Amino acid sequence: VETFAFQAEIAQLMSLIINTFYSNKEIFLRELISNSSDALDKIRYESLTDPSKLDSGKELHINLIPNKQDRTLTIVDTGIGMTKADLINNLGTIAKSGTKAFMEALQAGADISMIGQFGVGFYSAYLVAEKVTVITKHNDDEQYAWESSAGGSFTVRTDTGEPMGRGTKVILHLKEDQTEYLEERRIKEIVKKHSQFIGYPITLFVEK
Ligand SMILES: Cc1c2c(n3c1CCCN1CCC[C@@H]1CNc1cc-3ccc1C(N)=O)CC(C)(C)CC2=O
Repeated sequence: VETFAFQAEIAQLMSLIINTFYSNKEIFLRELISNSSDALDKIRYESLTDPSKLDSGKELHINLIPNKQDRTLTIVDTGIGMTKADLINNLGTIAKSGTKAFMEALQAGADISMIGQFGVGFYSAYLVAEKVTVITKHNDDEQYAWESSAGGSFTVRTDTGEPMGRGTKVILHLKEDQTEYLEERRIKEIVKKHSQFIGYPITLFVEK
């Protein structure tokens, strides 16, 4: 297990998201689904030039999996996935610029719900989650687990769990007062409202 410090700007962003009073938390799901959609777009495009990139799985979809016992909501996709370099360095480097712009926009009166316009919507996960675990598998790399409960650091390790083939799993360990997002009716409501035109099948798993 390797432990890393967040870019200073990203740490600041995470603290803002965790500490700011903002009741419209439901937008987190839209942002994560958007991330998945983008990842699916990417593997789909790449497969047009190199069909073998789908040897790791041809189905392009998104699964939403609530678990009341573990108090987790999991967003699963069969998108392009992320390499170790993506997880440790490269996405954070990109996120640095977006974070700065977002935090400046907020100071100018922008709304937290606009986070996606700045390319850092992933971090909206911390509106509802005390810990986020990201399991990911890219064609060119091994299966990794990224994890952070904020506080300025994150970890990355090779994943021992069951193989995914290709794609990403975002596991939200929900805050105690955010369990409404484990309810079928609530998730359906949010998907219908914010994600009705996503171009991939979204399957909401039922509990038990
Ligand atoms: C930015 C950013 C970040 C993450 N994703 C994106 C967003 C930017 C990177 N994204 C654009 C299209 C495909 C790539 C990789 N795919 C994903 C990226 C993100 C989230 C989900 C997925 C996912 N579900 O595949 C996650 C993490 C690296 C842990 C932290 C972070 O800064």
